[PDB]
Amino acid sequence: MGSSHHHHHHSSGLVPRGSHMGSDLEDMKKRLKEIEEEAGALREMQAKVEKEMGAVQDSSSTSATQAEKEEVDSRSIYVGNVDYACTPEEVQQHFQSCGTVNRVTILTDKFGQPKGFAYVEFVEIDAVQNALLLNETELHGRQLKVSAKRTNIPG
Repeated sequence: MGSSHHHHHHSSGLVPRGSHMGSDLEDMKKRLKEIEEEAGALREMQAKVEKEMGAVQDSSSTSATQAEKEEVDSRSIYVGNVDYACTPEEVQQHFQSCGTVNRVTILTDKFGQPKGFAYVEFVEIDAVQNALLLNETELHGRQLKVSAKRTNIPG
């Protein structure tokens, strides 16, 4: 109730963001930082947003791994039953034919399960949509299982 009569709003077709980036963090002992770091404190540099907004590809790039990641982690696919002699590159570039890949993590099983377990993620939904649709068929001469990695709570 409340609404009078639902209508229709034609959506505009945007262009895909074909880009691959991301900084990796290595866990180790902290050192004496001599250089400045990206720490926003009480400073009148808030007006610098006009320039920083255009440098978000370098400066506010880590913000994507926190905010945009919420889309990327839910726009990924899980690859199981992979070839024991498979490589991450051949996997991510193979599925790239259906959807672009921004990041991919592979893990070698040593419990007796098929190694090559990996998952690719991207920002564009259209990319993963084609991936989850057409993926598992033949990889390295083996057949794997690909499922949508739609991470979320059980509700």
